[PDB]
Amino acid sequence: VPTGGDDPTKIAMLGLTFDDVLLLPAASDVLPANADTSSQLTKKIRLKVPLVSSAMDTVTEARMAIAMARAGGMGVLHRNLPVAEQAAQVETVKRSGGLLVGAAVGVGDDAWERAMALRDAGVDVLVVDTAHAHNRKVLDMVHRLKTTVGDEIEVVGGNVATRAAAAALVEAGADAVKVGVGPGSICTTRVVAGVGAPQITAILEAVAACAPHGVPVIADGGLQYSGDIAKALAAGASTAMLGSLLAGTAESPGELILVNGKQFKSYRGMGSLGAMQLVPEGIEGRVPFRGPLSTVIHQLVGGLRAAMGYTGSATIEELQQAQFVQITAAG
Amino acid sequence: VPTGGDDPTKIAMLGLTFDDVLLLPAASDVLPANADTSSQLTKKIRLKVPLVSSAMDTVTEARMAIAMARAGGMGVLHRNLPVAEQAAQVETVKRSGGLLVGAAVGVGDDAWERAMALRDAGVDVLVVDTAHAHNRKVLDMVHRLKTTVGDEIEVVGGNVATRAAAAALVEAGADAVKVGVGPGSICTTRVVAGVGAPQITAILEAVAACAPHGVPVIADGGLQYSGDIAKALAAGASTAMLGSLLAGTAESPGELILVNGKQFKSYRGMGSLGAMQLVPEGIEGRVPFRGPLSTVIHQLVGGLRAAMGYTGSATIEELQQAQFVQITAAG
Amino acid sequence: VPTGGDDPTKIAMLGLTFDDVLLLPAASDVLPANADTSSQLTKKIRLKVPLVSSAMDTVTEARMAIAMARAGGMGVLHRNLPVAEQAAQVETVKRSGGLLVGAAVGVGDDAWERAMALRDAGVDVLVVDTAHAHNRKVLDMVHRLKTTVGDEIEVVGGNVATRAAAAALVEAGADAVKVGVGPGSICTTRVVAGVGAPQITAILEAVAACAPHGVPVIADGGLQYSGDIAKALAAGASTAMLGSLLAGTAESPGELILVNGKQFKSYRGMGSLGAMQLVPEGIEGRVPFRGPLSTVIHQLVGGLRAAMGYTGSATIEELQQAQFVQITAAG
Amino acid sequence: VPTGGDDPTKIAMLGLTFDDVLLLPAASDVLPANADTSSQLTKKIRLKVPLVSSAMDTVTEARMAIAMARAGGMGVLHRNLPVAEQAAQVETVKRSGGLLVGAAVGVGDDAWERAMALRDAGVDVLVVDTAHAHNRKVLDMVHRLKTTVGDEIEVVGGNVATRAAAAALVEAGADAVKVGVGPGSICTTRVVAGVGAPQITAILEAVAACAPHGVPVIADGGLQYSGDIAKALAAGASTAMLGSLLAGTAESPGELILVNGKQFKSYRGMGSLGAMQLVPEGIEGRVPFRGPLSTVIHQLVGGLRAAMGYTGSATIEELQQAQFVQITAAG
Ligand SMILES: O=C(Cc1ccc(F)cc1)N1CCN(S(=O)(=O)c2cccc3cnccc23)CC1
Ligand SMILES: O=C(Cc1ccc(F)cc1)N1CCN(S(=O)(=O)c2cccc3cnccc23)CC1
Ligand SMILES: O=C(Cc1ccc(F)cc1)N1CCN(S(=O)(=O)c2cccc3cnccc23)CC1
Ligand SMILES: O=C(Cc1ccc(F)cc1)N1CCN(S(=O)(=O)c2cccc3cnccc23)CC1
Ligand SMILES: O=c1[nH]cnc2c1ncn2[C@@H]1O[C@H](COP(=O)(O)O)[C@@H](O)[C@H]1O
Ligand SMILES: O=c1[nH]cnc2c1ncn2[C@@H]1O[C@H](COP(=O)(O)O)[C@@H](O)[C@H]1O
Ligand SMILES: O=c1[nH]cnc2c1ncn2[C@@H]1O[C@H](COP(=O)(O)O)[C@@H](O)[C@H]1O
Ligand SMILES: O=c1[nH]cnc2c1ncn2[C@@H]1O[C@H](COP(=O)(O)O)[C@@H](O)[C@H]1O
Repeated sequence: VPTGGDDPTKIAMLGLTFDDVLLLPAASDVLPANADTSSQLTKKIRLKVPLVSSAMDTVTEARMAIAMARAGGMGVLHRNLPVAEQAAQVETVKRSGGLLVGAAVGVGDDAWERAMALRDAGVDVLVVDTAHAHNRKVLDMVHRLKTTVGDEIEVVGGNVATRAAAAALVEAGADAVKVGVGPGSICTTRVVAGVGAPQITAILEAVAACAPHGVPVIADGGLQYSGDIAKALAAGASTAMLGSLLAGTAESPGELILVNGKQFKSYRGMGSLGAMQLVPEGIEGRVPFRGPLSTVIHQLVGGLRAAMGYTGSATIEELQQAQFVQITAAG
Repeated sequence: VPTGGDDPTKIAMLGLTFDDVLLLPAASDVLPANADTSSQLTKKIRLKVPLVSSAMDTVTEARMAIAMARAGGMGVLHRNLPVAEQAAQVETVKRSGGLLVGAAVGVGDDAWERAMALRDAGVDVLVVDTAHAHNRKVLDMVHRLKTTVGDEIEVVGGNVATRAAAAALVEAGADAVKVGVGPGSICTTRVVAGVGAPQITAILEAVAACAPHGVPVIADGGLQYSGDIAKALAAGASTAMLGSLLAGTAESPGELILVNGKQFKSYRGMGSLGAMQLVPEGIEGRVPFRGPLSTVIHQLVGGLRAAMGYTGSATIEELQQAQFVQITAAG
Repeated sequence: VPTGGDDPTKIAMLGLTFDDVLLLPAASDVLPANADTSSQLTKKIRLKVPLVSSAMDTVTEARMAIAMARAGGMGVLHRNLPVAEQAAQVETVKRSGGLLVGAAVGVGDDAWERAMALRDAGVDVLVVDTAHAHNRKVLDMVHRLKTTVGDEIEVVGGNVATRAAAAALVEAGADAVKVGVGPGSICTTRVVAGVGAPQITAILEAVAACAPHGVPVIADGGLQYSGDIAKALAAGASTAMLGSLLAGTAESPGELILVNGKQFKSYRGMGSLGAMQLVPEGIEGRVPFRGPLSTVIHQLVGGLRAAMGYTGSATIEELQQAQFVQITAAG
Repeated sequence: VPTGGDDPTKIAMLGLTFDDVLLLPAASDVLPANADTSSQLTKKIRLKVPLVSSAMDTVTEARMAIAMARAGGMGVLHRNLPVAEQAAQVETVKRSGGLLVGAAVGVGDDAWERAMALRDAGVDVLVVDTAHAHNRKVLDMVHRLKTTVGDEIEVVGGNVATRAAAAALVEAGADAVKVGVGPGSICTTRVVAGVGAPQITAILEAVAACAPHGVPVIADGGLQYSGDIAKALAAGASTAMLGSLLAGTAESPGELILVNGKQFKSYRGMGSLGAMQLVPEGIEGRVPFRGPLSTVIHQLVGGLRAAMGYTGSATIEELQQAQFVQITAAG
């Protein structure tokens, strides 16, 4: 074995991230303005725009959820607050029309009660929200939710970064599988634990387990540009979950901050000290202020549409079949 | 598959750019001063210097076209202006002697009328000027131009980045194929759409489709140094189209700009907000002022001549057979 | 041979360092708080935490050794001081309870006498401390120590970076093998001699020789983050030896230094001019002040525990079987 | 072909430079102080230290040549001056004892007369000094010199970067082959012409042609650290030629320069505008002042000795058999 030892499986794969690849143009009859951007969030739920906002307390509360749903995507309400308050935010969203909304739950002692209160509040999607879903406790929560409230509510499980973990969530009954262990912009899991999986490879692997069962994959974390959204979908994901790209918007929680004459908003990991209040796996940072959500989404979907034009993809289903070229450091 | 999934074709190639390769020296009887730098722009047109200026409104109007032709290359007049004005610029060039000149046309509703007005004005080369030529509308424009005015005018089609797209333009009747999707210095297609193809690989692939039909390939975009010109031709291109390298010259449109005691000129993508006036695929930037075009071309051709010396290439046709070494990040 | 010449063995391997790999998550029933972090330092000695402090005069004297042992690891006392003083530091550590302690010896003329004085002082571990242990003089010292005092004292040999060198130390009778030629943060061997071996590959190779003989491998040098500790153990090492990561602590020798309003401590290679007082193979630098050792170790072990959680490793022995993904420059 | 096209030979090799590799430690009985650093400069001339100074007018005139020879290496006098003056510098060196000295000649009209005047002056080594020796004019000069004065004078030919070019110089009668097209610190051939060959691969290839004929290879250009000297010799070179590493010394031509409170000396390519006084293939730069040559050489040889210690190489001939590990960008 060229990299050392006598075990070829010790280093199991070469992991690619978004920056490692570009989409290849292909024969096209598709105009960007006419591409169909709709896609499955879950087995049963189709969104008009394949984007969801991260379940983070500097990204998604009721205001962001309402704006995301109106833009044709969805928000996932964070769970770093009391149950009654999270459920009240679900009600606030439903009050603003027939708007789709999701909400995160953990697998702790109070997670079941949280889930039931969200259900009562009329939530459409429950996201079992962990750093590592390949675990009996997480798989049991997914299964029990699906068997109990699964007729009225779609259940998302995550996060995973391997084929076997995605397969386990599929077996548990997940309606969608969320992919991303370590790629987040505010993530320090890669330096603190030395654990992760570059996101293009993680998506390709999870899709290999999920697509043959008709389970959509949500690409979560590491998306820096609108082009990354196109790459993630081309890798086989059905939607993308955004934190950093949406934390700078007016609709996100938190105040404008002014440093050196420029405007910013705070953006922090749910595993940062500030969020948990210990061995943190996230930092507390800042992102440039970007203005209204509607305008950010327009530009993000605009980029996706351009990609669909270049690749001849009339639908997201066709984009999931596009090809990549791998690029070097120079590129 | 080591990079993920079960499909070996998902990541179809490893794409190299100019910085990924160097030309290998070979046995040489060629002195730089005596190398023959002439090359086919199209099937019928041979230039004394294998260089053309980009169809951009911060690079080529009549002044640049005249200077390029006198230097032994050619200018392609941009189309970001009314038809009558573009045609008037063609006439201005023809007024300055028997000078070759090209002009860009789109595939929009007014493109045909633009093309006919350019023809009337005495243009030598029409460039069907798009970001993605692998499209029925573009191929039809190429074909119809070639069948209508193809006896008196050479028709260039572009841009492409794959073998199949180059093949389609050849079948459509292109007299030359222009290569470059995403590599331009002012291009943001790679970050906005996540689409592109590193330029050495794009040239190698397009040449594989074009050379066996005797159709010359124009390498368009991403050339940063005179050495890149030699690499592009060695990859099989017959000419190179330059934007950034010529936007700093006296002959380009626009004014000198002074910032921090240094001189610059504005250089902007035709897909930038400022050019289109939306989801832009180019930026508005600046390049150092470089002085007279004649002098820039001298240095660029000087570098090419040196390369022909090192590789023993007496002609561009011989340079197209030179070999590369791939280098690493360290190199 | 693609990289040149006709000898495939000239470039014998592709060497990976910590930054080249990530740990892959796997099926897990392990909570970080419940993972067992104990591991063999030597054939006979098991530590509660798999960490030892470097034998450097800006890292480990009696104070650091006491604190390391109390934290469940061990200190190795440097040998850049007279024999009587090093032995007095061993006695100082033993005075503070039944605390494990190690001490470095060279292979010079006075090394044997140093070793015997340390033995008299009650040292638990002798570390034959060289830059290159694949040498008859070093192997003889290891063997003679093991045959003379080997019943009461464990003998560590190092450093090595190849399978054959590790094999030689095993044959000589080493109770543990220390791995690292060139990777230290303060090391200039790679630029001065052009010699080294990236540390993940060096560990994989040394482990291939040491594990089948039940000899533990100590990963020494190049660890920058707590995540690197997890990677090193996953590569097959049984413990990690830390210099830079512990030189910033209160317990390390030396004074606080203030530059530009920030606090630092001096950290220098034992091959630096200042340490030797010539062709130095280390620099004299500074590291940020990090506070109490206890707190640094808590965070380092915290990261390791997280990794054990992600990988489903209940023990270090299980972590040594985890898998990697190789990442690119982009990742 | 993964990188494009249908020709596997288009991209003929993967070129490695010094930074791409490290020397692997091996079994050693060699102490650095006792290693034998002598090596063949040419078939007949053995130096005590395997180092020669570049034929550049900011590196080697009589003072540097005298100092190099006294240090056990050799200087090659530049040829950017009238014949009588170069010959007078040869005489000045011979006046300072039985000191070896070389001198550069071109292949121009006056090169033969230059060569004869150097011969009369008592030069030991003539270096046919070009950027590309794979050329009939250069090979003829080498041959004619060798047949005319070859009994009393050793003839070096260069530069080359390929096996075939090295083979041609061997056939022409070269007593040594100098390797390096494009790697020099002050070189812009790689950006101006797009031509070059990373130096480890160039050495491996040239050695494959030269060693079986007993012709020593001189590694010329790109050496930045003393460790690079060890790498070059391990790749199979018999000596290294240094420009930048010696241009900062007291013995080099030119004055001390003070900028921002630090001392520098000018260092310029022989293909720079200033040297030629056009399309330059070198820049005019500055290097830190390093003090006396004797001290620089001590440190450089010190590093080489350390490498010989780590690799168990008692002689340079043994070092030429050492092995490498290839490293990544991270390493
Ligand atoms: O409970 C723990 C500790 C733990 C848990 C299990 C395990 F297997 C190992 C360690 N954490 C730490 C990680 N987070 S997080 O906030 O940083 C996080 C949240 C959403 C997605 C993420 C994806 N990748 C990385 C982190 C992610 C959640 C809480
Ligand atoms: O019409 C569109 C949108 C579009 C069109 C089709 C398609 F398949 C996807 C998206 N554009 C956007 C791209 N440009 S451009 O000005 O930026 C451009 C111009 C010359 C060459 C280029 C090469 N690569 C990249 C851009 C290039 C042209 C207009
Ligand atoms: O005696 C020598 C010279 C020498 C010795 C043998 C040999 F094979 C070649 C050269 N040295 C120089 C290297 N050191 S060190 O202080 O820099 C050092 C100390 C702990 C571990 C290290 C790992 N890698 C690198 C250096 C290391 C020890 C003394
Ligand atoms: O005559 C020419 C032009 C030329 C000559 C032939 C050829 F095949 C192509 C171009 N030159 C330009 C290159 N130099 S140099 O001073 O820059 C130079 C000098 C020593 C070694 C070098 C190694 N690599 C690169 C440059 C080198 C010499 C003069
Ligand atoms: O503290 C943290 N550490 C690691 N990952 C986090 C943390 N907080 C949130 N995440 C994940 O990072 C995603 C957002 O990543 P981003 O869009 O690149 O900023 C979120 O959807 C989570 O999956
Ligand atoms: O706005 C843009 N986005 C992407 N490519 C552009 C744009 N405008 C011009 N181009 C292309 O970039 C080429 C010039 O690239 P450059 O020489 O690297 O600056 C032009 O010839 C076009 O093919
Ligand atoms: O001067 C030196 N040169 C090279 N390696 C050294 C030197 N001094 C100590 N070391 C080694 O570097 C290790 C610490 O590396 P670090 O933890 O990355 O700082 C030590 O345990 C030694 O093995
Ligand atoms: O102007 C130049 N352009 C390219 N190579 C040069 C030039 N001048 C000298 N050289 C070569 O560069 C070598 C020195 O390289 P350095 O030691 O890396 O600075 C010299 O021995 C020459 O072979």
